[PDB]
Amino acid sequence: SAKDERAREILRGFKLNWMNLRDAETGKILWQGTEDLSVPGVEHEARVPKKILKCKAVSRELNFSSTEQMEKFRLEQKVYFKGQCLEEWFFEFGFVIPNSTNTWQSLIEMMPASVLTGNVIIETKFFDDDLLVSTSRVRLFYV
Ligand SMILES: O=S(=O)(c1ccc(S(=O)(=O)N(Cc2ccc(Cl)cc2)C2CCCC2)cc1)N(Cc1ccccc1)CC1CCNCC1
Repeated sequence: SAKDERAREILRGFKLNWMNLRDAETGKILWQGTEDLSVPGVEHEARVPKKILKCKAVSRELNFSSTEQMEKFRLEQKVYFKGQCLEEWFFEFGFVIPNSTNTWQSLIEMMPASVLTGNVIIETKFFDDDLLVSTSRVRLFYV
């Protein structure tokens, strides 16, 4: 199918270059990285500071490249605790220019760290509109 082939083309041309999280209130950097966590088929890992769990809101910046044009680039992210979905987040970037590099700022808005750590999976789905480009997993440790 044409839609399957396009999804792979977009996947093929897609790269996450760097990313970070800040406390929304203070603007202070909780975490940053250049590990491409979008990469499917691999269980990624990330160590975040436990104080992030007390933030009312977190500001995330992503920087990505795409060789392919996308009309409605967006993400669905699901927070699993021991295999149980606890929340779902939706973010929309919109139109992506072919061969562009883009910064995307999104705002994200309770068990203790010690219970959560190692038991939280973030499952991220990359879409162009209804077309599923990629599915990726990150296990979180809180330190
Ligand atoms: O601090 S969090 O653990 C968290 C922050 C940021 C992310 S993320 O989506 O921005 N990101 C996952 C991710 C981002 C982009 C991509 Cl492409 C792939 C994966 C990770 C976080 C650590 C490294 C990057 C996921 C989870 N936490 C998620 C959560 C919700 C309910 C119960 C437990 C945990 C964020 C909330 C923020 C508001 N205050 C309460 C916690």
